[PDB]
Amino acid sequence: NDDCELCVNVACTGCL
Repeated sequence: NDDCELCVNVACTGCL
């Protein structure tokens, strides 16, 4: 989705 729910955590910090 457009909420950075596809990262390596839950803060849009460290997304692949």
